[PDB]
Amino acid sequence: GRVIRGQRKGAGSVFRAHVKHRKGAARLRAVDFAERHGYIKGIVKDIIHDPGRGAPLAKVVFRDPYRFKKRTELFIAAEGIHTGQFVYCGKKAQLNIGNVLPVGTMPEGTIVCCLEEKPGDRGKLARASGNYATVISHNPETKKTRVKLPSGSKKVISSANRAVVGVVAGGGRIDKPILKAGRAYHKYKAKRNCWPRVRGVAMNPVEHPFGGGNHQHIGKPSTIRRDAPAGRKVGLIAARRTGRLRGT
RNA sequence: GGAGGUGGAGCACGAGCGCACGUGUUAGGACCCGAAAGAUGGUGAACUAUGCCUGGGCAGGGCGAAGCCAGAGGAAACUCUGGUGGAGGUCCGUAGCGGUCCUGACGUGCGAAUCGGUCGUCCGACCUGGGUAUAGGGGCGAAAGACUAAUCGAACCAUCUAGUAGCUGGUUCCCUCCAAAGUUUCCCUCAGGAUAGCUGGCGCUCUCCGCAGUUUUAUCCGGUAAAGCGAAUGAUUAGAGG
RNA sequence: AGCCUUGAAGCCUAGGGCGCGGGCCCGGGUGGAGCCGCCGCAGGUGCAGAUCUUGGUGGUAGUAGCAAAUAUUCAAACGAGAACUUUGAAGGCCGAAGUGGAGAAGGGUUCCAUGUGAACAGCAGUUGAACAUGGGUCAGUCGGUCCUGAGAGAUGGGCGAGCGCCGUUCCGAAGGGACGGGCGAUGGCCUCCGUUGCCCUCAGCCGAUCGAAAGGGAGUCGGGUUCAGAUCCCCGAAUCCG
RNA sequence: AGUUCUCUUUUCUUUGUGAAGGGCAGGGCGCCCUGGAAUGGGUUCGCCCCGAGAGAGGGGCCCGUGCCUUGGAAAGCGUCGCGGUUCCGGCGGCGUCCGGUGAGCUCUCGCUGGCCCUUGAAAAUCCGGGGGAGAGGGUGUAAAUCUCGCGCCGGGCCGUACCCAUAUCCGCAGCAGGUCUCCAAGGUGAACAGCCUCUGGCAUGUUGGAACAAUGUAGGUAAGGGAAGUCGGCAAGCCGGAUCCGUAACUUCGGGAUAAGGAUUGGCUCUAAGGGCUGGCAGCCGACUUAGAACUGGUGCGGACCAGGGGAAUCCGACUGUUUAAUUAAAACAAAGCAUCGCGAAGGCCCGCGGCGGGUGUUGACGCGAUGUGAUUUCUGCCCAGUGCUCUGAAUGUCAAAGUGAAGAAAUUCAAUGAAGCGCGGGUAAACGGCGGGAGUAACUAUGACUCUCUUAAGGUAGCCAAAUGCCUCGUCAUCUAAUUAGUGACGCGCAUGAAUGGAUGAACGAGAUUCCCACUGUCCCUACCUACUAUCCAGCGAAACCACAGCCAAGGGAACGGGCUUGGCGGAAUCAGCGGGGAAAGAAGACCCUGUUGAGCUUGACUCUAGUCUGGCACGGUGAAGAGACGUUUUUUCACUGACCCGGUGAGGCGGGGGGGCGAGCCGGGCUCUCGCUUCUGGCGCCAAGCGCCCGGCCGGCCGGGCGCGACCCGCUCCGGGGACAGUGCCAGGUGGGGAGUUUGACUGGGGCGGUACACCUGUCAAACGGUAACGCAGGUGUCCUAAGGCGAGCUCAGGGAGGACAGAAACCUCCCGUGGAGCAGAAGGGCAAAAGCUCGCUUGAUCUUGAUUUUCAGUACGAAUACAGACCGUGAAAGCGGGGCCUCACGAUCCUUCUGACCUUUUGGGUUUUAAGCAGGAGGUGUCAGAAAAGUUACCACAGGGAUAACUGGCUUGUGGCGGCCAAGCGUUCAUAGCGACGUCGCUUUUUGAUCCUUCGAUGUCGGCUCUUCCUAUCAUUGUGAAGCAGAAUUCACCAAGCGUUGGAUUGUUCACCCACUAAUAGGGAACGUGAGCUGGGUUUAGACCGUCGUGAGACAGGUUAGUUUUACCCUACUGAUGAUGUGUUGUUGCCAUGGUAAUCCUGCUCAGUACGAGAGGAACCGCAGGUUCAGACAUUUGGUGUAUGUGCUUGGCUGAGGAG
Ligand SMILES: [Mg+2]
Ligand SMILES: [Mg+2]
Ligand SMILES: [Mg+2]
Ligand SMILES: [Mg+2]
Ligand SMILES: [Mg+2]
Ligand SMILES: [Mg+2]
Ligand SMILES: [Mg+2]
Ligand SMILES: [Mg+2]
Ligand SMILES: [Mg+2]
Ligand SMILES: [Mg+2]
Ligand SMILES: [Mg+2]
Ligand SMILES: [Mg+2]
Ligand SMILES: [Mg+2]
Ligand SMILES: [Mg+2]
Ligand SMILES: [Mg+2]
Ligand SMILES: [Mg+2]
Ligand SMILES: [Mg+2]
Ligand SMILES: [Mg+2]
Ligand SMILES: [Mg+2]
Ligand SMILES: [Mg+2]
Ligand SMILES: [Mg+2]
Ligand SMILES: [Mg+2]
Ligand SMILES: [Mg+2]
Ligand SMILES: [Mg+2]
Ligand SMILES: [Mg+2]
Ligand SMILES: [Mg+2]
Ligand SMILES: [Mg+2]
Ligand SMILES: [Mg+2]
Ligand SMILES: [Mg+2]
Ligand SMILES: [Mg+2]
Ligand SMILES: [Mg+2]
Ligand SMILES: [Mg+2]
Ligand SMILES: [Mg+2]
Ligand SMILES: [Mg+2]
Ligand SMILES: [Mg+2]
Ligand SMILES: [Mg+2]
Ligand SMILES: [Mg+2]
Ligand SMILES: [Mg+2]
Ligand SMILES: [Mg+2]
Ligand SMILES: [Mg+2]
Ligand SMILES: [Mg+2]
Ligand SMILES: [Mg+2]
Ligand SMILES: [Mg+2]
Ligand SMILES: [Mg+2]
Ligand SMILES: [Mg+2]
Ligand SMILES: [Mg+2]
Ligand SMILES: [Mg+2]
Ligand SMILES: [Mg+2]
Ligand SMILES: [Mg+2]
Ligand SMILES: [Mg+2]
Ligand SMILES: [Mg+2]
Ligand SMILES: [Mg+2]
Ligand SMILES: [Mg+2]
Ligand SMILES: [Mg+2]
Ligand SMILES: [Mg+2]
Ligand SMILES: [Mg+2]
Ligand SMILES: [Mg+2]
Ligand SMILES: [Mg+2]
Ligand SMILES: [Mg+2]
Ligand SMILES: [Mg+2]
Ligand SMILES: [Mg+2]
Ligand SMILES: [Mg+2]
Ligand SMILES: [Mg+2]
Ligand SMILES: [Mg+2]
Ligand SMILES: [Mg+2]
Ligand SMILES: [Mg+2]
Ligand SMILES: [Mg+2]
Ligand SMILES: [Mg+2]
Ligand SMILES: [Mg+2]
Ligand SMILES: [Mg+2]
Ligand SMILES: [Mg+2]
Ligand SMILES: [Mg+2]
Ligand SMILES: [Mg+2]
Ligand SMILES: [Mg+2]
Ligand SMILES: [Mg+2]
Ligand SMILES: [Mg+2]
Ligand SMILES: [Mg+2]
Ligand SMILES: [Mg+2]
Ligand SMILES: [Mg+2]
Ligand SMILES: [Mg+2]
Ligand SMILES: [Mg+2]
Ligand SMILES: [Mg+2]
Ligand SMILES: [Mg+2]
Ligand SMILES: [Mg+2]
Ligand SMILES: [Mg+2]
Ligand SMILES: [Mg+2]
Ligand SMILES: [Mg+2]
Ligand SMILES: [Mg+2]
Ligand SMILES: [Mg+2]
Ligand SMILES: [Mg+2]
Ligand SMILES: [Mg+2]
Ligand SMILES: [Mg+2]
Ligand SMILES: [Mg+2]
Ligand SMILES: [Mg+2]
Ligand SMILES: [Mg+2]
Repeated sequence: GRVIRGQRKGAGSVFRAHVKHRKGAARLRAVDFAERHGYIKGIVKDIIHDPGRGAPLAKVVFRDPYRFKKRTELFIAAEGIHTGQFVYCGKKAQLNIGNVLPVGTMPEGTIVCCLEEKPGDRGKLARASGNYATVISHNPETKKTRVKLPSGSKKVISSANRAVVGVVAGGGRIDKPILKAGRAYHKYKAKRNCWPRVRGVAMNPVEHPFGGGNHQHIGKPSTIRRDAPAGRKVGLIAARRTGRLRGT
């Protein structure tokens, strides 16, 4: 046989991200003395569309505490922030929408977005449009907090991780039918070469496990074991179940 | 050490070595030409496939979305009527792009895919220039095993390599003499081999008793032709007497 | 003690013969420089075939054909020669999405003048993009040149048997610069200002380099001029940069 | 300048001003000032704007490519006129003027809006601003400084011609192909449409002349009919613009829609309405529209060009989009929608030989990755047994290495322990997939709601159906026709329908498949004519394919279809235009089929491996506490540590500890519990130190200039965090691993496959009286069985029958007699056997050890089996003897390897001892394809070498089957065998049926049917001439001579075949390579795409359905059709004969005979005559029709010649 489309995606080539017109990487501030002890003020200059991303991005500007400079930060835009607004990042920032605080100081039930997976990494979790994480509980003795991720999983993270109060803007995006193959063509022309997708049963056996046959049938169980070799791991990968999810 | 059997490519008063010539069998390119293949290392994205970058391009019409204005109706909700407006992977249709049917032309062509009419689409998932990226068990594929320089169910180039072929084709002067087999057995044996047979050549040991695809005379062997079933086995017709 | 310029090989021959034959001998002609008999030795040693190889030639055959896109005619000139060249006049066509006027890519002298009519231009040619002999491309301002784009690609580092590869800011002491000030050395319009070396002080850019004759990118227009070049030459009038 | 016969103050051409600077129009402003607005106003085509400041005034700025001006009239151009060397930027006159208009086109600037789950580059480079370190001079010849105006110097390098495409480029070429752009006139018109013209360009596309045959290619027309043609309306045709009216079912309410269906359209002369500027009015300007009316022509008017046929339905796919460049444009692919699955980053998925490697990822679950289905609507039932997937695990069978323990001299052996994975138990079908059978039963019959029963993991639910899915099948009913294998609607025990392998539906849409209808028509009846380009002849110029020799037939035989050969017919130069019968014509070593110990693509439950991956061990690999152990050491568990190792961030910017200061708490002003480190209202600013303390320098306490410290706490060993003795990596070990590699996937065979085993053996027969002898010949058997069923001895006699005997009988047990085997001897059969070879007892292990010879198969090899002996040990018998397996003929296995047994055995390499190992000899472990490889599929994407050794056509032999025909005569025919039939039997013929066979062809003979066209046969349907009837007539049946002439139009189907409708004298049957593809067509079959059902895990398959799928060459020879001609008659001509060959006419209707013959009646003829027609043939154009480029004459559209006229 030949290498299947899934295998070919990992080699880069025509399968790399379309990053020509993106505005940069959306991150929190790099943690420094100001955010470790107090807070720093910043002003929202612009809220911009980022190609390939549902959520808008905020362009916040801070004062450099050591030099005569202005620092431009590219934050994830929490819903409700506006241009000209003051945002504050640090340990002693106040619990307002758009402020960046360590999750340790946030009370139980706080809604956050752009939450650091590890302390200092500048924000990794709950960055998709409309999403957020909640704060469940703190363990001051071990300095660790329990949060609920948008997928529903619960995670124990360091209390020192920073995060933005509120939910990511641009929510409810998936509530609109696309209605058109052309509109889906434009959605992915800004992201990557993944569209349109050709079904496995519609290929020949040479380039897919499901291909071939005088009838368009899978011919083998579609739940494939977790340890299947690359080029064989297609279909429902390591599925715990199949069918309609009935109930909770 | 003896006696008697038995296994040995032995002894029993050498015959070998060297060289040359012929024939036969083989190993090698191996009598000559002939595969589909496989391997190593390289050259191609000037066609085409797909992603990206930067440019260019797409008459004239039809329908008439939202929004807006006015008039009328209504207790309210709101309703009706006339305009305005100009949406759309919207319709007719040009450029462009494409290529349905004629199963038309042509079919040693104008052309190793073209030509005519007729046709699809023509603001979009649109068309296109150049730059750039992906390279051969690899790419790329809105998926036809398609496309990857007229080459694709695995490109092209050189080498391995005079690849192997139980299979097809060919195999070059004269005369003289002799002259087959398509059968036995074994073989993943059935288009082929090995094997015995049939052939030829070289002789040698003798001769001027032996032998014979023949009969005769003796003597055995046999269970087919025929015949038998009022004899065994098997099959079978009819009466008759108890 | 072979033959041979008093004519070798080769080649041709309705010449004379020999041999069962493979073949050979002699005569005649052409040719022009070598060759053969016998005893042995040696072999890349004998062709009718292989859709054999290479070269040549037939019949087919003066045959298929020289039929896509409406179309030519009259007079004259040159000339050996005119359906096809040139001029004049008619009749037509392309009909501004052109059969018009200019470019990019590609070509590379095909451009221009004169000459030829051998070969080529599938008839002809007095003609041609053919052949021959000579010419022709002029810039601060039009492009390249510079920038970066998708991307390519060194060093540090890592990997690697190795040619090398990965990687492009990532495991790097990655700056050879600057207003100013201080110490000397020199000079010149030696007056006082330069230059230089060292020291002091200050210093993010964080990625070498490459990447577009359509992207970014200061600044040239009018008139004349050649056989062929001109926003380039000349005339006139301007402008940018240093 | 053109026209001027007439008219035209006419028609044509032409009628400038660059950059840069200045000035001004014009356009724009989300810019300012006054002011304060509802009776809200302003305002655009639309919008939109206002107390966050509208209207109204007055300003400011930006672009000004427009006009004036400097340039600049000197130049350029038009015209007229002079010179010269006359190849002069030659010289002069005049001119280069004044207005209008526009949804006009092209460009450009600007304003404002809509679209995006799309937001639409970077950098070089240039500029402004904030700040104020600094510098500049002391009142002047002023200084630093200047983005102001002039002036001075320089700008190197490379490209630059021309073509830019029916001839400069790529396709071998001056190739009808391909190849990126810019400018873009008048008329008609909606128009960058088509048609004509100006500017500019060209010479008809690599030749001309003359003809006007056939056949073509491309255009036209056609009376009457109108799809009857054909697989199919393919092709052509009808419709078409615009105005006005009008418009259904259905619908997702958007559509359908130009639905459908009508009317109108010219020319000319008018009327009305629709605006601008200036000073309810007056004046002057103007640009195209719309509507209405009269008049008018032979009803012709969208007059050319341009330009939708329509309707009713069914299937499929929602749509737009895409696709096999070069045979498939589709129902296939995609799609939005829907539903699953993995993953929280030390991660999922993937790449990579390699790493602190790489893509997703400039990412973070509203995401990325992997699948299925395929808009909407409605719904998506049951099954977890199978195969997958997944979850739990020391509770826990198997389980590698390593480690631990015991035995031993050690090698080694043994035990204990027990990772993953398998087993075990759950979940899961929008995972692959699946979703029964029999019988009885309701008061006629039929069904059978109901019941019984066997049964699976469910037993097919809602739906739907002879559907693209149903064999039977052309299902049945209805509708559509005259007639329908077609279509539609129903029915449904459905070979083999069915629910995201998605079921049912349904608007719009479709170069998708199908049916009907209206309209239209040359598709057809049934063909004709016309035009252009060929063909044709000529001048010039000029190939190629192909070729053993060649080129007339009949039959024969023959490699079974001859050009050659045999026997006959016969034969006459050289050629022209056509033609497609033949050359089993050319083209290409057949793609079908088979064989090959030849392949390749693909699959998997094939064999052997393998990357990756999961898992255990060892090493890197450390520190401390406890807990549990064992004997201060050491194994293990847990918790911690950091320093290896890893990850994240940062321009490695404030870390740890202490000091110092502020707010609270509290014990009796000080200590502590212990917290804090100065920024949260506003879309400002924020650095390059102020201040203080202490030192030093220069000049004359005063001026000038520096240094240090605090401000800005001190000390520290990892920059700061997060992990961490684990990740991870190196090397081993176990599992998984069609992701990937290599390879295999028997043979025989009346082709192969499927089926059988005729593959190793045995009996009888074949088999032809020695032996041997074949077939997928016939009838059978074998892969075992036996401690006795082997061995010996003795003693008996069996099957069957007859006759007797309590229960007792057909059959129990006892007795007598007969009994040649008719029984038994493991088994198949054949042979053999009677004091035995059978049966019963007694003793036993000759079924033991051993060397040779021989026989059978045979090669005179092996094995296997068997025969005689020989040497030992034995058994049995009194003994002679018999016995080393079975009464004989079958009952089985090499090398290599392993295992056992044997010897005071040999070797174990320098010697010795000992374990081990290897030798020698004899058994066993097995090769059944049985003289003995280790082995699954598919190919329709296919490949090579071959095969006519071998299948799919024709042809050949045969003729069972099919067809046709005789003979006998039981019967039938009321009677009567034979008018006409004819059983039981039997003899033939034919090769238009199917078989059987495999002779020819696999370096190719084009495979069904139709169409067209000719010919032949007779086994005769019709017609002519006849014979016989159970022949009265009429009608019919049987038979003869007989193939001259006929044998038709249609619906359904690809059809052959069939069925029906209709007409007819009749509607016979056949052959010619199942006549006929260089004759066509291509509907079917029979490539590659795709759908459904059944089958398969799958790739894939299906004499199962469905849809789309390239049809090449003649100019050669012959034959044929026509055309010149040739011999030889001295030449030549006119008129003729006819040898030979061809040959043709055919059937029916009406009237009369005649309502007659005949007949009871009903009905009902014939011959002769007359008048017509059908089919066919040969002509012809007077007539009617068709054509018509006489391009003949009118009409007429657009354009062009200034108009008229003429064109
Ligand atoms: Mg496919
Ligand atoms: Mg596969
Ligand atoms: Mg020999
Ligand atoms: Mg040899
Ligand atoms: Mg191989
Ligand atoms: Mg390219
Ligand atoms: Mg459209
Ligand atoms: Mg359209
Ligand atoms: Mg054709
Ligand atoms: Mg042709
Ligand atoms: Mg695209
Ligand atoms: Mg790769
Ligand atoms: Mg396929
Ligand atoms: Mg060879
Ligand atoms: Mg070879
Ligand atoms: Mg063979
Ligand atoms: Mg064998
Ligand atoms: Mg052979
Ligand atoms: Mg016998
Ligand atoms: Mg007999
Ligand atoms: Mg001769
Ligand atoms: Mg010489
Ligand atoms: Mg030699
Ligand atoms: Mg030769
Ligand atoms: Mg000719
Ligand atoms: Mg031509
Ligand atoms: Mg041009
Ligand atoms: Mg030109
Ligand atoms: Mg020529
Ligand atoms: Mg020239
Ligand atoms: Mg590199
Ligand atoms: Mg550069
Ligand atoms: Mg450039
Ligand atoms: Mg440029
Ligand atoms: Mg105002
Ligand atoms: Mg002048
Ligand atoms: Mg300032
Ligand atoms: Mg040029
Ligand atoms: Mg012409
Ligand atoms: Mg010409
Ligand atoms: Mg040409
Ligand atoms: Mg007609
Ligand atoms: Mg008519
Ligand atoms: Mg019909
Ligand atoms: Mg018909
Ligand atoms: Mg048609
Ligand atoms: Mg309709
Ligand atoms: Mg579709
Ligand atoms: Mg595509
Ligand atoms: Mg194709
Ligand atoms: Mg096509
Ligand atoms: Mg699924
Ligand atoms: Mg279901
Ligand atoms: Mg299960
Ligand atoms: Mg089923
Ligand atoms: Mg049902
Ligand atoms: Mg239906
Ligand atoms: Mg039906
Ligand atoms: Mg019909
Ligand atoms: Mg199904
Ligand atoms: Mg000629
Ligand atoms: Mg022949
Ligand atoms: Mg022929
Ligand atoms: Mg062949
Ligand atoms: Mg072949
Ligand atoms: Mg073989
Ligand atoms: Mg293979
Ligand atoms: Mg291969
Ligand atoms: Mg296996
Ligand atoms: Mg595998
Ligand atoms: Mg494989
Ligand atoms: Mg076979
Ligand atoms: Mg005999
Ligand atoms: Mg006895
Ligand atoms: Mg003995
Ligand atoms: Mg016995
Ligand atoms: Mg197939
Ligand atoms: Mg097949
Ligand atoms: Mg044969
Ligand atoms: Mg046959
Ligand atoms: Mg009778
Ligand atoms: Mg035979
Ligand atoms: Mg042949
Ligand atoms: Mg033929
Ligand atoms: Mg042929
Ligand atoms: Mg007859
Ligand atoms: Mg035939
Ligand atoms: Mg033929
Ligand atoms: Mg044909
Ligand atoms: Mg077909
Ligand atoms: Mg097919
Ligand atoms: Mg299945
Ligand atoms: Mg009477
Ligand atoms: Mg007439
Ligand atoms: Mg006129």
